[PDB]
Amino acid sequence: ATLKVIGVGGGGNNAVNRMIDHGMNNVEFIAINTDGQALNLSKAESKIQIGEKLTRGLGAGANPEIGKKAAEESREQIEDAIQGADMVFVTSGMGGGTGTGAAPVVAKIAKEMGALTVGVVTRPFSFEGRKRQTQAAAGVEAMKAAVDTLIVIPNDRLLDIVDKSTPMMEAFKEADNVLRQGVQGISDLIATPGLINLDFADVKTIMSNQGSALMGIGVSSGENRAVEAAKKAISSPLLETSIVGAQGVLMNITGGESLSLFEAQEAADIVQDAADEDVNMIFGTVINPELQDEIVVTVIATGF
Ligand SMILES: [Ca+2]
Repeated sequence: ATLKVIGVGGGGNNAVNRMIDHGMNNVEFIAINTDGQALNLSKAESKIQIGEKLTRGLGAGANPEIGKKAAEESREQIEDAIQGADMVFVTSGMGGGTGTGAAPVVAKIAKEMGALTVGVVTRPFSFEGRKRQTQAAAGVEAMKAAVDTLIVIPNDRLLDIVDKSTPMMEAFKEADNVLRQGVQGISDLIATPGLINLDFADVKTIMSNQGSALMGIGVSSGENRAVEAAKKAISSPLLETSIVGAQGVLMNITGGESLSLFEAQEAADIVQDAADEDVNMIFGTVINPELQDEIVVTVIATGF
């Protein structure tokens, strides 16, 4: 299966840049923007400049209707850049002009090309004011009607994981992990045969036409590794949608040869009880003999 990550507008393109520098295998990156200066600095292999005539190579100036229209007018270049993708991740900041207006169009186009379409977007900081927050909300609602699943990261949550001195760049790297480990987690599932297998058709069943979603990875070792890794997978400090209320779950456990049946049940029960609901689970297990005492739990939850 072909996975693509599409950054749209300034925020999304920076997050794509950071992920490219972090280093990501078997994934194609597309950078889409009106801003010609930021595109030139993008590390993505595929770059699409939209709205050249509209903005003369600048950003959309916090006007989301210009973002929308720039993407509508370049829909055939966007189609060509997406063609062949089984799964597309569309990431952008909501609140401004290009991301807020263009991202829902890009996602709509991706979905009617037949790709599984996931959105990962941000809401602006409260200090940016009410109007910015309101434009962002319209953007999230537009995104929600265009994608298969939506992950929303409110930027105000970044204030929950920093101390007074944490560099702004470091804060953003933490927000990046959500998209990056979700992408990496799915990429690993697709490629890796399991003792209890999960493949792309399982990802499609749990994500298709679901609305809100959560994606998480948890790694742990030692005494209560299964339970701790599972708790870390569903921990949502940055997430708008927590695990509570999930009706559909894809869950994978990867461990070494010592991975116990009893442990797998423990981890699966954590996910069942945290959701505080009957969860309808697709469950998988990988035995990676290269691992030692490390356990890795991957969770994708939808159906809210
Ligand atoms: Ca697999």
